[PDB]
Amino acid sequence: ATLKVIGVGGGGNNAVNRMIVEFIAINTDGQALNLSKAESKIQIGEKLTRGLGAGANPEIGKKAAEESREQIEDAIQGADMVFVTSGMGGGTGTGAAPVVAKIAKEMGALTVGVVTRPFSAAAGVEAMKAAVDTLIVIPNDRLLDIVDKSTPMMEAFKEADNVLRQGVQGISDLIAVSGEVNLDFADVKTIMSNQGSALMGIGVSSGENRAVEAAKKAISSPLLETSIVGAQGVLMNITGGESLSLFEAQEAADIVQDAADEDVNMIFGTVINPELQDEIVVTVIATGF
Repeated sequence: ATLKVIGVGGGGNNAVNRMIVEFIAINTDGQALNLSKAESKIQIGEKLTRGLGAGANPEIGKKAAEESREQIEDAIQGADMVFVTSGMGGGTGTGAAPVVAKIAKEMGALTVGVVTRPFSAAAGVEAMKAAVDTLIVIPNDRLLDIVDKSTPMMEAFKEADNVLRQGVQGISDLIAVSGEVNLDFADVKTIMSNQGSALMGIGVSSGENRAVEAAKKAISSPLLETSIVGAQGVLMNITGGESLSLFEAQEAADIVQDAADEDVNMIFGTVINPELQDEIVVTVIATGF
């Protein structure tokens, strides 16, 4: 399963540098690509921006990516999964990144929008959400977990992709959360569809306490904790390797069931996947707010 991680504009180029599975750096400003450690580098919109001073316009970023679509395709060629981020800070990349997402999706890569940028900015987030399979919000200091935990992460996004295709429990729209994120239930509504939106908490753990640890993590964020209480329904999944016991599975199931309403309809699922080793991953999707 080939994963390709793509940072776009100033913030994504730094994100990718921090992270250095294959990496691609994309920028409308060619100068910044001289500071890139990524093996694959793409200047986008060279003809569009020729002679211009460097700029902050997202629309330029967007039109630059459409001009360069062909070169982006070749670089992404052969990816099963694509992470796209513009990282921190604003610029052309917030315009460019959703196009890069859309391009990958149409090559049939499962496509995750990764948002490290604080918001309630949202101009960009709204557009990324429109363009991607699943959108994940993760804190900037935690960015490394997406590439360290890439295997459990990808199982989480595959589940999120599957819920959305089959409209499970009526879910037409979804945002994933990992780690402790600065959003409350507002900041979220204004950017999400009004019926059948959902929230996916994700947590990943290894070693001694791994099952209870991972379940607590998936519900730990401000967004998940406030929204499990109201939830009309909850989809939970735990995925582990050959070593995942019924004990671990039942224990994690318990922890989630308690946070949820006594009257919630919970779907509970358990997967033994030898691909995971000693890692386990728990996903919690609340819906019906």
